[PDB]
Amino acid sequence: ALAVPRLPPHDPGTPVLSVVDMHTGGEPLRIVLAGCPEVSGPTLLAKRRYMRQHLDHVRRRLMFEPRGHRDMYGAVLVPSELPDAHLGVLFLHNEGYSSMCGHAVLALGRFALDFGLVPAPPAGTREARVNIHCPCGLVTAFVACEDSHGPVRFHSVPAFVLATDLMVDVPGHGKVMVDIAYGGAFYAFVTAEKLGLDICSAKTRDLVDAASAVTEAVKAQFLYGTILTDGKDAYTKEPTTNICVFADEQVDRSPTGSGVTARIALQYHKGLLELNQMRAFKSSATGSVFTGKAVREAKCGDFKAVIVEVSGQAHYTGTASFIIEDDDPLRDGFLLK
Amino acid sequence: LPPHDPGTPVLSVVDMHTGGEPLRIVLAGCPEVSGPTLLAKRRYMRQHLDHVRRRLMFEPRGHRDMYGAVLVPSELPDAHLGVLFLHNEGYSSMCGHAVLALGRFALDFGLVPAPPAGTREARVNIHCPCGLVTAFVACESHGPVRFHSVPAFVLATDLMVDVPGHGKVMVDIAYGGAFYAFVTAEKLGLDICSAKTRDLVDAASAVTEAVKAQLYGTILTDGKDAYTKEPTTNICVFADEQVDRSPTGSGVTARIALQYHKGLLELNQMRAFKSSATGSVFTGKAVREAKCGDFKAVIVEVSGQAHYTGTASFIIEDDDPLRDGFLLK
Repeated sequence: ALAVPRLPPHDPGTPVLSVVDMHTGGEPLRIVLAGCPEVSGPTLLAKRRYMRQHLDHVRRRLMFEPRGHRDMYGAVLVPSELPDAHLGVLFLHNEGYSSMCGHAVLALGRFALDFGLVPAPPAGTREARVNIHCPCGLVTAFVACEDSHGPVRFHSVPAFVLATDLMVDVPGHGKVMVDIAYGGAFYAFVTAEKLGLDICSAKTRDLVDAASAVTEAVKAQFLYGTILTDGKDAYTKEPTTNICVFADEQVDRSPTGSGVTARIALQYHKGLLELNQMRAFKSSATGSVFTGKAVREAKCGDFKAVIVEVSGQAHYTGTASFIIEDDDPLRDGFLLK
Repeated sequence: LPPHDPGTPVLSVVDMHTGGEPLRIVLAGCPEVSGPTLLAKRRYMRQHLDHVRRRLMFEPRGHRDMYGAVLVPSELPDAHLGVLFLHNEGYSSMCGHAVLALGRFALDFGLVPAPPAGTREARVNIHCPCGLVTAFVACESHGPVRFHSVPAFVLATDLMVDVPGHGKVMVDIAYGGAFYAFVTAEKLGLDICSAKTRDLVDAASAVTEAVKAQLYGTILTDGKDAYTKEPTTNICVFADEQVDRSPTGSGVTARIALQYHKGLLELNQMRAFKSSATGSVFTGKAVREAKCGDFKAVIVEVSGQAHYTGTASFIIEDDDPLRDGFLLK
């Protein structure tokens, strides 16, 4: 006898925040559809500043608990100054306001098409072009559709190797050799076996402690975080399993889009892989798979870089309406000390 | 709505929280939970509709610290509603502080007829797997909820224990609907007011494993068990090192028993308990003495505030490898 959809008791005068919940290989994304105050700014950068300095309570509500959690990520859609852009994105996380879109492009691309920010391509063509204005800059996502559903693919920034076979003394383990590469962020790459862990069986806590130790070691003796690998950097049809541990011991549920990019750069540099050769990357956390493909050579200062095609699937998970009660001490959310 | 698979019904939820711990009440889209009794229904859900639990409570649409409730008819004629609890570890029996949310819910959503205009609190009869709990909900429909504990008692006091990490420490074991070890945070060399959650968790975990060597989990305390108007801060670390967002309703119950036993508190004397995690406050009050075999128990009035956080529709894509959710382990 609750046929009629109703909201629960809330404070009228704080509008309802409405989201579409998506995920890209296990990492969630709340896209805000409605109930965010006007984000005033002549530019996306201006708008990012305004949100951080005026509407941060909105970020804290959607991303913090009790309505979110430690590994929740968010997106507020805004007009772009660029006439090329189908949409502008302000990214939200639990630590602040990110610049690197990364794999969220896969979800936002799919979203833009499915929600009509991008007109449907001619029935003859199947991949639609979505121009997303990140704080990063304009990223073009190519979304497969019918007349919709399928993989999304985007082209990386110039990705390169900063250092190879670098020996460091990681607390808890001996001197260890790491590669540091840029895939949109700086990651240390180590084999899990070289730290005395089986990536396929070991508890997440063990892989996190190990990877954290490497990240702290590299910080002093030379960086967004560390990726541990199964050590299958040798070309094969078999997927290669990696785990990304970044920031405050935070595990990525997806093969990091950045991580895929930097590993392809590393594989290219060691002569294990050629242009338009495609590997598959599997998440140790979730089992989801992204593909990388170096498409053309490039440069980044004096450094020989590569351009990488990352592709993967985003999925819809549902839709939420967030409300706040006048009384609630935890109206604007909380995070654990 | 987003593009979804038609033919898998939409799961619809009302998200609430009691002192920071969340509760998803399922409004619609759960298959018929077949069973002659609540017990039968809990069994059926665990053995046939577990995919529904995993969807609502797992990482894509939930998280490690998410809890859920499916409402069902009760066999008991007294009962306004029957509750099946869902969590990330399985199917709970402990009614718990979820009665605070469910009581408020039952009134606000008309499972309970509207109270008499004269009277400012309503009676909600909740059938938990444990049994029939009565919640008293303040109204004019918003306000705090209060319920009466089961028989709560002290199992052991000032017990020195073999802790791998700190050598030897004195702990109290009490029952508040579950068995909790109580130690002072300071006694493990931690300031409860400043220390990182990781530090307090690993300490409390160590005590829990140690006590097994001699139990739902361990509560670290402010040490302010001495009566005062000032609230007392506690942190509850139970099961697999999972922290409680609230002053545990069970925890409040057990320490009221412990405070009564040590002669720091009398009947109808009320303490306030503050969560180290979030800062939320539950009130405990021993109301009458009672018995549990030869053990002298107490009945405790636990009271707190539940708040609405919003509403979701969960969907499935037939393509999605993580349709049914996932956990890191």
